[PDB]
Order: sequence, then structure tokens, then C-alpha cells
Amino acid sequence: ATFEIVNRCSYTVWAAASKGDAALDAGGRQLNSGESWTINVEPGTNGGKIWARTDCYFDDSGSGICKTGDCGGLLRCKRFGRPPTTLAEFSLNQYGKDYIDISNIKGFNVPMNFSPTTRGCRGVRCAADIVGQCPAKLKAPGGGCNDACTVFQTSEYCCTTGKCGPTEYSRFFKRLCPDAFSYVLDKPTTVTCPGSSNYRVTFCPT
Repeated sequence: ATFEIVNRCSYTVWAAASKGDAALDAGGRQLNSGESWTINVEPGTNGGKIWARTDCYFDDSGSGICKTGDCGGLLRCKRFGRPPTTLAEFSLNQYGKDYIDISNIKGFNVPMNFSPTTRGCRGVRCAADIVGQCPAKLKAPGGGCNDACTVFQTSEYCCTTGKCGPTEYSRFFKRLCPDAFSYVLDKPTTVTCPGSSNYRVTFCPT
């Protein structure tokens, strides 16, 4: 499947793409404002994610640090990124269907649209000013708005027992971005697309 990743933000982002135990395609790349990066993701990929990283420094070996979404100091991510990270999540060719969503479960750094480029389903977007409006206790110094699990590490926020409810903090994310997951047991905002669809992830869509 083809994913075109587009940076419409006015600032540089370092895109990342991983399935948690391996890179997808090259795993990461710098995207200046306006740049587009096309990656190929193997059919049958389960549990893939794409995200943006901000304020990164890398040396010539591709080693360094980012203020949001750092994936163990690598340009080319093999593992998932450090919150806060707005996430584009997907599972492809699962019994004939692709499943896509955006998630704020690991916080929010950059606004995002995640849309098919082929026919037969809708896109999802979270493009509100979550950082600007972020509750004081969730604001990340490096930038971004953390989820409450990351900050407080409780059973209720992290849904450790598999029983948890919405909270004051999950409801903040949900109010600004209804079409994104706000906590682990949120009512799903997953979109079902035809198997073998293609997609575009746009950072800063508006």
C-alpha cells in the first residue's frame, strides 16, 4: 500500500513510520514545509503508526534527539515514539478490510488528517489547537499536550484493568477532536476501508 506523507505545517517535521518492532519503509525522514514523502507499506501490516516529530537534531549517522515523538534517538524509527504524539494508526488487509484511525491516547503534538486516496471510505482529522488549549497539568515543556496516562500513571487513565471511564482529561481531547480516540475504551472512531486502499497523511491540514 502507498502512503503519501505531506507536511503542510510552516515548520519542519520529522515523519516516522513504524509497526513497533520494525521500521515501515525507511522509518523516518525530514519533511520541510510543503514536502511530500511516499512510502510503501507491506500488505497485511497490523499495528502500523505514522507520526510527526518536532524540534529534532540529528548527526550524520542519523542519531540525535527530538522534543516530541523521539524513537530512541534515531532518524529512522524502528520503535514507537515518546509522547506526546498525534497518531495515525492502521491495520491493512485484515480479512479483506483496512482499518484506520487517529488517536490522542498518547497525546497530541501536530494536527493531522488521515484520508484514503482511493475510493470507498472517509478520512479522519484532528486539526484543533489542542496545544494552545492544553490543560496546564498536561502541557509538555518540549511542546505538545500529553495524555493523562503518560503524566499520572494511574490505573484509571491507563485503563490497566481493562475497566476505565472517560475522565476530565480524556474529555478535553474528545471535545476538540471527536473523531480521534481520547482514551483506551473510547467508543471507536475506526474507519473501515476496502482492503489494499492507499492513503495520505497530512500534517497541519488547515
